[PDB]
Amino acid sequence: SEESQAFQRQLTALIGYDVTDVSNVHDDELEFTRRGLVTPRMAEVASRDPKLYAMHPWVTSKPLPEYLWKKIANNCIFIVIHRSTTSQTIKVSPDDTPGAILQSFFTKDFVLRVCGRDEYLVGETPIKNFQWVRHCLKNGEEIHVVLDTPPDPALDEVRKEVSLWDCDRKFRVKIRGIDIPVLTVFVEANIQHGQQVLCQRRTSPKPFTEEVLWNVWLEFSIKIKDLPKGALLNLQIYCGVQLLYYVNLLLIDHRFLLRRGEYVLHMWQISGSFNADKLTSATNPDKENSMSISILLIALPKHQRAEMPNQLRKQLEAIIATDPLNPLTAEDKELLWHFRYESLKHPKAYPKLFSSVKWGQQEIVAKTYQLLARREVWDQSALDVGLTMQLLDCNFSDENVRAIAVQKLESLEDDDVLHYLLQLVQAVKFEPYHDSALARFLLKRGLRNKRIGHFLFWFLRSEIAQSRHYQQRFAVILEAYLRGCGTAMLHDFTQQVQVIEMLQKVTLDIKSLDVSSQVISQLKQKLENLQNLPESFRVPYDPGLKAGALAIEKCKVMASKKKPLWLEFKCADPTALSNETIGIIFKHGDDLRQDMLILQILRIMESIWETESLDLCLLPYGCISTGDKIGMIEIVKDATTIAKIQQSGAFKDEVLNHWLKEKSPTEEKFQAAVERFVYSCAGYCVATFVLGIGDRHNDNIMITETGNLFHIDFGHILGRVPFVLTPDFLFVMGTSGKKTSPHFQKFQDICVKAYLALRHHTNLLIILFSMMLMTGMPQLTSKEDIEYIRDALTVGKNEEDAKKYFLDQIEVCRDKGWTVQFNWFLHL
Amino acid sequence: SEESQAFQRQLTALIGYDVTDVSNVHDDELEFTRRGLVTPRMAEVASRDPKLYAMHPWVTSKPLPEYLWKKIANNCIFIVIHRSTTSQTIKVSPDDTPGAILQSFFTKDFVLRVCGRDEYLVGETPIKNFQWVRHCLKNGEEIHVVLDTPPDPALDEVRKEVSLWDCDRKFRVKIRGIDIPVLTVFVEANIQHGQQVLCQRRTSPKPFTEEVLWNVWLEFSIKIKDLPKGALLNLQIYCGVQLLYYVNLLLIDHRFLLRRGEYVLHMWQISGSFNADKLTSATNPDKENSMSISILLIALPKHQRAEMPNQLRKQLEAIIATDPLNPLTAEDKELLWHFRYESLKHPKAYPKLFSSVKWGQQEIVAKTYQLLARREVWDQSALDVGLTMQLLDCNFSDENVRAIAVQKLESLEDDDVLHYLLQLVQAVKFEPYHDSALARFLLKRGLRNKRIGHFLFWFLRSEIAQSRHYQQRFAVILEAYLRGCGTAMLHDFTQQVQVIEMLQKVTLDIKSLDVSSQVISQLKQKLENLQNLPESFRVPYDPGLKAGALAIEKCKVMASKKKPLWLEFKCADPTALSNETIGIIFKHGDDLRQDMLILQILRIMESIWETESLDLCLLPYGCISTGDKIGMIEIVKDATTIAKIQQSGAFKDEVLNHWLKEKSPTEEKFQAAVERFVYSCAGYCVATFVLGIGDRHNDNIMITETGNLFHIDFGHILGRVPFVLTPDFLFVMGTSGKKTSPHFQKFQDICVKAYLALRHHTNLLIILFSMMLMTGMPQLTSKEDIEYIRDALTVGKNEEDAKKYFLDQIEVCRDKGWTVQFNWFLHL
Ligand SMILES: COc1ncc(-c2ccc3nccc(-c4ccnnc4)c3c2)cc1NS(=O)(=O)c1ccc(F)cc1F
Ligand SMILES: COc1ncc(-c2ccc3nccc(-c4ccnnc4)c3c2)cc1NS(=O)(=O)c1ccc(F)cc1F
Repeated sequence: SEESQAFQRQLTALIGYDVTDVSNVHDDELEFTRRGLVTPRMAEVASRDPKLYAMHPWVTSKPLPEYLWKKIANNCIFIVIHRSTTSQTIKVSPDDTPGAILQSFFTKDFVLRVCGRDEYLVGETPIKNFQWVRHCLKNGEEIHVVLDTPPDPALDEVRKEVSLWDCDRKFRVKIRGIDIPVLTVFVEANIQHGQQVLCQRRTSPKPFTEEVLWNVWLEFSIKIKDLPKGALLNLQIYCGVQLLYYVNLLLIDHRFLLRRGEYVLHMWQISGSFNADKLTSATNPDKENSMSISILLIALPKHQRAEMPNQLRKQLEAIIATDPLNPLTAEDKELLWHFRYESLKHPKAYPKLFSSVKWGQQEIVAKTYQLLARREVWDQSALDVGLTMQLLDCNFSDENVRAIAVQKLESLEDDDVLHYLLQLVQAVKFEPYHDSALARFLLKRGLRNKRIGHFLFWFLRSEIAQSRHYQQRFAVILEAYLRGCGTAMLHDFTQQVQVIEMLQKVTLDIKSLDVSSQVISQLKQKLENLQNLPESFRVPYDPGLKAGALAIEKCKVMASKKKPLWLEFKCADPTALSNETIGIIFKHGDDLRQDMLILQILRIMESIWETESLDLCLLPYGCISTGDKIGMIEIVKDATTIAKIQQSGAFKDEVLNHWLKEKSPTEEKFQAAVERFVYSCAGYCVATFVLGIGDRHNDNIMITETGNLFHIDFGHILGRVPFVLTPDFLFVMGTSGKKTSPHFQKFQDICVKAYLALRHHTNLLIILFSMMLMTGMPQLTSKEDIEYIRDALTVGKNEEDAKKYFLDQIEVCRDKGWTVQFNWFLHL
Repeated sequence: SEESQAFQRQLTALIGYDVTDVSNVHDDELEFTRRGLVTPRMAEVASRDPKLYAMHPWVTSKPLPEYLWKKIANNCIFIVIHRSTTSQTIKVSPDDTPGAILQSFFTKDFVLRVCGRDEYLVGETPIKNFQWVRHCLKNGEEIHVVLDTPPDPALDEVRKEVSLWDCDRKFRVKIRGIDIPVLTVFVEANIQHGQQVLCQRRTSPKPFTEEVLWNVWLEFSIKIKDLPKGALLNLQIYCGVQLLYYVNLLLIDHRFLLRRGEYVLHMWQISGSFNADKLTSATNPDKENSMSISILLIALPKHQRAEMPNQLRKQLEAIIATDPLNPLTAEDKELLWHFRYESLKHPKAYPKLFSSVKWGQQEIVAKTYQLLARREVWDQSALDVGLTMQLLDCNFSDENVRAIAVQKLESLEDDDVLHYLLQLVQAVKFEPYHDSALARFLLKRGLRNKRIGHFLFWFLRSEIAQSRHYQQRFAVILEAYLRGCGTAMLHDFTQQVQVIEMLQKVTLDIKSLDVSSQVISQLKQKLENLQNLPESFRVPYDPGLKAGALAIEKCKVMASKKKPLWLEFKCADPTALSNETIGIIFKHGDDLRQDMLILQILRIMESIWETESLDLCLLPYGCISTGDKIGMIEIVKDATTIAKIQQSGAFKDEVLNHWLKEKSPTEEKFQAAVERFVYSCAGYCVATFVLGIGDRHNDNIMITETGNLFHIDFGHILGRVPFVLTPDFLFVMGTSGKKTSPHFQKFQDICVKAYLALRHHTNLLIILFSMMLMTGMPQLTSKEDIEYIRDALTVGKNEEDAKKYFLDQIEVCRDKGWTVQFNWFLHL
């Protein structure tokens, strides 16, 4: 067709990559996946509710936090409904539905929409179970909604559309040669399966030149029939010993066919590390410069007790109780496997049990499938996200194992998927094949809910624009989502990408030119030209918010070396309750993906703290990676850095407390800010400690006028003191040197409650941390790196040792005063 | 009948107890056993060869020892056949049969009989495989046989002849009271099974008087259906804590009936010890004085894999490799039981595996029987006597387990049964029931071979006359044997018992009267009266030898406090090659049973040494226990004590070497005596060390004129230096203080070869030692007692540490010289 052309081109433009381009594939897997994904797409689209999809209510089934209760006077919540010019304040009960609310208003068709936002309070859900309502309560804000007409669902219209088990020969592969357009070397051939090296063979070392031939058959010890679905041929080049290049080939393809024939693979260049890029089946796109290797190489079929000696059960339980990062000895595996049927009665033994499987033996793999067939304890088990995540990491290449993980994820409510979306999108990198159950799950949940969909779009598009290793795979999944999300979101994404693309250019043109008066007249000039750009666009980190017109006079070039744009937008929603502008930092030169991850962990940390009636007042500002080393960041209102305050490398102790009094008009407020400070401070001390990012210079720590403390720029320290608890912070709590005070004792108490809380989720955090390092920090992918968090969470320790451990830390910060901040200033 | 009367009375007179007397039984088990034993008796009698039974060839299938080879010149052995007055020396080949020999003699009906002995060289056996022939060779004696006529087999004529598994109630027993014709006390009720206490209940303590009543029901935790065949109700009385009396009752009888009703049991008096008397089901016969207990109390039915984790197989093998006296932890048992089918592939795991059985659970016991049903590795296994003995000790009460032990014993040749007869007879004490497979086995093997039979008679009769705990059981078995052994042996036993009974009296009458001239005229007088006594009788420790007339002039009263008779007899066989008299010590006042055991171990030690081409020249003189604290001992010819030599408490170093020169007429002989001394010395050092009986006073060590050293009186030290290696012994080897010599180096070498040899039979010796202490040393029955031999045999050590261990010992003896012998003299 012709309209399909100017539509596939639109898709490409949103995606940022051409899913038709076949200049870099050695098979048809990507294409097959495009087709395969049609069914799940159409299934979800066809069975989605029109009205609920249009309005996308943001709700939760969780209980209302205790601290959120202590803010409700006599089971009454006031809801101010605005019609056109007027407004009526109403008594509502937390337990009643919006439907009810409306009928109790007509006494003194339509649907309640949050004022100045694309957020609807609608559906058969208690007003208390709406996130927006919980947000207002938390901040002590007033709940304002307008009486508008339901969005026309027609705007969400979707456009019209020999057996392997018989070959007993040893596997072998011929290494022809290696070529590079521009020391001795050898090629190493590994047959891997989920980080496990099944078998390995090397070549003879040969003088390294622009072309090295071998023409040798490498015969492995593994029989062709013992090859597992998902096994990689891992080709690596060493020089003399150090790894220079690598590349991977799936030995069994997406149709269960053994791999056969001639291959010239373009390899990746290197910069025992656990980097997820090392696993990719994709070949390097840069054919011109890249090193390449030449190799020369039946379908896989499908599958269809004495009481334990007490001491063995003790040993088994001991093992199952260890942490995810706890290494299994061959003795442990032999035991887990020998007693596999007992192990299966424990959902928590699963990650370790399937790590005890000899995937290199077709008979063992078969018995394993027989295990998963007696899947009743697992299927009936209460969803455990940390446990489910462990089955989705780099240590599992089997699609049935990984599939029972995704199966458990289906019970997640939209609110929880949002909590784990980013890390789930990242976990797609550990999938052997492009079309996996995990991928389909992401796709289905994005199509079912606009909010998840919106972030799915930016998480994918973020990876596609800066990950050559995985962009092809991600681009296909993004396409499947764009073809089912609907006409209105398409138009919205189109608008958002256009705006960002325009703001990118300006950022680049301003950069190539400290902050002079000329560079300022050029920022203002370029902005004036652009504004003369969509009349409105959604904010990617806060999609309910629509930004509109620029406030050029408030725009500027910040004073860092990266010359970030500080932008200010008017809210395009007239029904907005304020004139406060939307503040967006636009930054080029950094890979903001790592920040997104840290911030997202912080959000997960807060929910853990909520399940324990705790609110450490963190501030995970919005941060979205939009392209190659560019992105945008939420400007937190009324905020100033701790360094700028002191600046008013000398440091004063009272200066901070002074600054709060100044900004608090009354005493009730100063005291409430001094509380906020104590909570937000403890929140960031505990958080940063766990994530090993506490030792920051105070230039990187900020504070709101209402006393809310919060760290910033988490990529900088990922690119001694356990955390920043400096005198000025302590002074606010009212303490000097060897002393104590009503707040300091409070602060000490919140920490230990925060700390011990997190430790109740050791495994979930260990897995999330491990995965964060393998998919976002190609630099921080060492064994000793990952195992930092085990120490920081005092694994194995009881709550007394742990408590006394953290307190010792808090002391280290005091005994060291300004010593570390002072060094941090010294410019050597 | 009437002839049966004067024949049952004869049996009683041989037995030394009336198997008809029912004045001491609470059931009919003994009687039932008398009847039960008829079949095995008649089976063996009916199927025994007349001629071979009459002549009882003493043969062996073992190879001729290497040292026995080096005594055969050019495959020729000379055999001097005597007819009447003449004699012909003949060339014979070691490999040819006696049948052959005869045909090679008529050239230059009948049967060859050793001169002056009831010993025949007959049958289809190589002349080399006759023990007599091996004896002559060993001693360098000349083989003299006479051509006599075959013994008439007619002389061997034999005279003409609710279910338990349904009762689910807890077992209980009522303790009425305790009575004694002549502090507080209580009764303790144990349900035991093979030294294992299944369940235990006590009474309330009550003031100890001549009659104490309780009238209380003791309810145990064990269900009636879980009671194992062979379980004992073990009633014990404690005073305040110390055990005073005990008695046992089989809870399930010989017909598989549960025990029911009223019992008054007469209990045994005491003198955590492992005494075999404590296990007896017999009641005390001394009704007049003995303490007794009153108690008040359905038939037992009959019965009809993932590879091991390497580490578990390692652990299992580790366990199975330990020694018999090595204690199993509950962890070990749980493992052996969990992996019972693997354990069954190892005959050596058997003792430990059946010690890992919960006999107190009818379901476990049942599975165990299912194990023994897959008895193929065991049944095909090469006979291991030590292993078979472990299944017959105090730790096994189950008749099926114990029965597979006796089954393995059937493959023993007569020569080997003789080696183990004594300890097998003792092991009958560990049998729960009177009619056991072990008992039948003994009976069958005694009836099949006259020599075994002869010793069977004296071993039984020894126990019957000094063991009230087991005499009833033993007396029944003896009766079964006497009714099938034949008319000639009956007459012989009759003769032997008469002689001994006469010699006993004289010993008693002489005792009640140092050595005066009057007591001498009274010994001679009493002997003169007796001789005016069978004209001939067999020597119980050497049955082939027939003693006849006394040599009164050589008779005397030895100079010990026990006033033993030193007797001298003429050999009643005219065809004897000498005029040397038979020398027999007749001793009253000692329990000679312990000696018999030690000596018998020494004999077992020599056979072990033979299987390793070694001959340490021990001298296990004959010693038979004939009655209550009486017995007889072989006088070793041309022998004098080491003390009497020195006496010629001062000690001289050369005196011993001097004594040898004196007695050796030539130099060739002195040198051959100095060799004999070095071997016999090392033999006794190693032996005594292992049995913890080395530290003897030299009054208890003797030497033959041909240099053969040998210890005596082994009951004395069972009633510091590791062994007697005194200067005088070392001088003979040619050494003084810090020195060495051709012999000393030799002696050191033989020891280590002797020692390491025995260690190859650690288990066999440990079991034999353990059993020797539990059936013969009521005094030496402690845990630390039994486990002495583990240390002396350096269990677990390799042959280097062991070798260097023994050498250190040999040194201890030198560094201490006469120090210990000197103290041994000091009369404090
Ligand atoms: C990705 O790294 C970042 N992470 C976070 C932020 C960030 C986020 C939210 C905010 N809300 C309010 C105010 C500010 C603000 C304004 C002016 N001065 N300071 C902070 C603010 C900054 C910026 C960056 N990048 S950055 O702007 O170059 C930069 C880097 C390091 C540094 F210490 C300072 C920086 F300004
Ligand atoms: C059961 O205890 C024994 N074990 C063994 C023998 C025994 C055995 C064989 C023999 N062959 C030849 C010569 C003698 C012999 C003659 C004279 N003097 N000494 C030994 C000899 C002794 C005796 C006893 N009992 S004993 O005769 O009372 C006795 C006890 C301790 C003691 F040192 C001395 C004793 F003479």
